Amino acid sequence: DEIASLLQVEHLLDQRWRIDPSLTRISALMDLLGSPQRSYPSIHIAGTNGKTSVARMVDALVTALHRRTGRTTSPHLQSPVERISIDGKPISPAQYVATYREIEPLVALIDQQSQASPAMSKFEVLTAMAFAAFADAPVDVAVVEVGMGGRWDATNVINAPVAVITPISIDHVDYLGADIAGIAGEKAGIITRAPSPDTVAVIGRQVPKVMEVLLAESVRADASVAREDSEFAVLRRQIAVGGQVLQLQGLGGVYSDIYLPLHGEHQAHNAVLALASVEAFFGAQLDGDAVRAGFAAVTSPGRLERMRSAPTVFIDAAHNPAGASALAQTLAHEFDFRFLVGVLSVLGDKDVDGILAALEPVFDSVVVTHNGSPRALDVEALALAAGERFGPDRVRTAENLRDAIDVATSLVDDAAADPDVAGRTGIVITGSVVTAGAARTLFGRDPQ
Ligand SMILES: Nc1ncnc2c1ncn2[C@@H]1O[C@H](COP(=O)(O)OP(=O)(O)O)[C@@H](O)[C@H]1O
Ligand SMILES: [Co+2]
Ligand SMILES: [Co+2]
Ligand SMILES: [Co+2]
Ligand SMILES: [Co+2]
Ligand SMILES: [Mg+2]
Repeated sequence: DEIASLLQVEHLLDQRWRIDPSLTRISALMDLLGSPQRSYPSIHIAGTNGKTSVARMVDALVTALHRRTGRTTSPHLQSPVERISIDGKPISPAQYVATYREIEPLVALIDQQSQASPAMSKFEVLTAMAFAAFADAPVDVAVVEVGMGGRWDATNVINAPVAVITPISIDHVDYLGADIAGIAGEKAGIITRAPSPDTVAVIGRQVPKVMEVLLAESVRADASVAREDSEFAVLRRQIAVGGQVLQLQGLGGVYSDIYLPLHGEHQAHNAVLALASVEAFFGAQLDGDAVRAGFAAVTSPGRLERMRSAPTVFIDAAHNPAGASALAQTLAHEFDFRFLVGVLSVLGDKDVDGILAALEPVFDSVVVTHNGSPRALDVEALALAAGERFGPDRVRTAENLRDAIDVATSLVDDAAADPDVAGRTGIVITGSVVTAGAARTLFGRDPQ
């Protein structure tokens, strides 16, 4: 019945689905709520890739330093409870429902005042729920991931003392040409002038035109800036059983023998970015044992996460060229597979061709399918896209994800039976958050 109540809430929220760049609705709602989102400090995270992983690393580090955290991330993989976490764990379905019920009369009032002056969007309501729940807990620090962009995102009502910008590239596609400067500018909108110490902008690796824009906006916000490879850096990294071992230069010095239980060079970069952000937040050197303990406790469900071995099955949320490239490089560099089959479903607003082109060098073949989202590309369209990069001989189709996994499985069994192929095989389920999340539920894992 807890689960059932949660389903009732989601059914309503899903009926909501216009933009409000002035942040009028969510600002009004926060006023009615008593401005809960101003009653704790936040670390605020924007960018194209690594936002969620960095958010979870920040949470882990702040928790290892023994402050009580709240964390809001998006999208969710399996259950919307994942979007609001306290003390490093999703809240329960009962708490999620109680949070919605407690703000609902004020949400209804904004919905009505708005339509008498558009309803509030589902993201606006989720964001208000996270902020209310953080004040209900209460937390010492909130870690807040942008839903989309930054400047006009519903989370952008917090004036965060630390703003973090992870690597920026293309993800959502409106045009063939890219306004990388306009893209950078929107995300920079979370770097705000402090009322207090000046805001700190902590910036991961960027292309030059992006960096220029971010530095300009940091100047407009009076923000201090820390940049990867100038103020902090990954110094050394070794692959290790279960992940990797790092030596990081943070803002307060060198931290050594950091074991991070996640695969991928990109996760090393997300780690040092998270470290510099937590250092900035506390004014850092941080206790090195607490930094080692926080990193060791990091999870990032659905980011190159292994569901089993013999055969190995990975799930990965990659849904843009930069992420599919990080995934392909990790599979090639940190493992020794003799045969890999991809199981793929991708949403229609992504750079599908860029995703396939990054994965073609590592997937011996691919099974394309539909992950159940209304926004997913249909199987026939994805099959043709795949065919253009893989050749039709390396492409198969399946009506749904469970079928697609069964197809991949028989391909990997055949490879295993093929003396000059794999007589060290794996299946990689990717292409979307929804694809990764649905697969995670098929493999029976609880939301994290
Ligand atoms: N720094 C990074 N660079 C490139 N790809 C990344 C990075 N961090 C994560 N990824 C890839 O992007 C996917 C989504 O990662 P996540 O940490 O959820 O980012 P976001 O919250 O920005 O969407 C991951 O599965 C992984 O493939
Ligand atoms: Co995310
Ligand atoms: Co669009
Ligand atoms: Co010690
Ligand atoms: Co053979
Ligand atoms: Mg994305």
